[PDB]
Amino acid sequence: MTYKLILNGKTRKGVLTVEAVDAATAEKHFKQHANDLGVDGEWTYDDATKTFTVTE
Ligand SMILES: [Cl-]
Ligand SMILES: [Cl-]
Ligand SMILES: [Zn+2]
Ligand SMILES: [Zn+2]
Repeated sequence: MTYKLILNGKTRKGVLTVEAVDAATAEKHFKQHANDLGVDGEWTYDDATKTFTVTE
């Protein structure tokens, strides 16, 4: 499925997407992104939209 990441960092904002066999495979992908972009935040997920948000 296609998942989405909303990055609500203080200094760095974005929306990323990735296709993954399951949410966890997708989420590990997106956490690596947030880590490499230096965005650390609280994580939440919305199932209906398949969209994670990282909030700094
Ligand atoms: Cl798919
Ligand atoms: Cl991506
Ligand atoms: Zn898929
Ligand atoms: Zn990616």
